[PDB]
Amino acid sequence: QSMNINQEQLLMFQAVMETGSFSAAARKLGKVPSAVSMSIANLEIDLNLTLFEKGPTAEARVLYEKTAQLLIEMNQWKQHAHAL
Amino acid sequence: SMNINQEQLLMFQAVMETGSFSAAARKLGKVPSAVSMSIANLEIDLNLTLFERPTPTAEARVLYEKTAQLLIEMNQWKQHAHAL
Repeated sequence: QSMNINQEQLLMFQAVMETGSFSAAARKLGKVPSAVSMSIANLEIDLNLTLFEKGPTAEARVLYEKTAQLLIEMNQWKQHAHAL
Repeated sequence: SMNINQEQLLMFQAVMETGSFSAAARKLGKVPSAVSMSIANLEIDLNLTLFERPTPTAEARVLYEKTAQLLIEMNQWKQHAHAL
């Protein structure tokens, strides 16, 4: 299930973390809020982790820290792959 | 390059390392035609031919090298996720 997580989900997680809402994160990434919501929901299912609390940001969603290092490598991977 | 998934990369590495779609499928507990289609999807995403008939291209061998580096980080992230 954690196998299923794609780059797009992590990019949307990082934007919500940063901008504080699904609405702001959609604004930042040029996506629509439906997309961010659906993606985060799928990410929470894949990880089996609740990432955001209307009470909103999990204890466990400090996973944004570790996602930052992986996002570096994902973008570096893309560049090597495009230059083949 | 696209925002493509981890499963696809794990599948690519197993074909590189076992030399066949079915051995890769066997190793990962996946269906062989699922492995083949995932690899085909990656070839379209990268606009690269990765295998011939399955023998890697020169581009695939270099891609294996870049992918092993990203795989180090994907593993750390998943361990951190499974730990929460």
